[PDB]
Amino acid sequence: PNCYFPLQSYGFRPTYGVGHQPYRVVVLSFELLHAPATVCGPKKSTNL
Amino acid sequence: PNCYFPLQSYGFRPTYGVGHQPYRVVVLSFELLHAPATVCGPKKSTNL
Repeated sequence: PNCYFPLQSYGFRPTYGVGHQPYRVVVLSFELLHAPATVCGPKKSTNL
Repeated sequence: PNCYFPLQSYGFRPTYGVGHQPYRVVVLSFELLHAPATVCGPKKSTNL
């Protein structure tokens, strides 16, 4: 009582509703600044 | 494997959750241009 654990279980079972299903979320946080780039997508280099 | 059918079943049963219930959706796409009109609502024609 009135002394509660901060974190509770995210318990998952194969049979819930869609809103209760175990969604796997990953978030990609681009920077899009202008510092020397490292992760460039494909695109193929043409000549000069 | 890696050869997947584009379209999967929308299987419906009388017992799902509301988010999984068979919602019947119809959309009505008005044009609201100005070409000679055809679908005019009621409104009753008064005289001139």
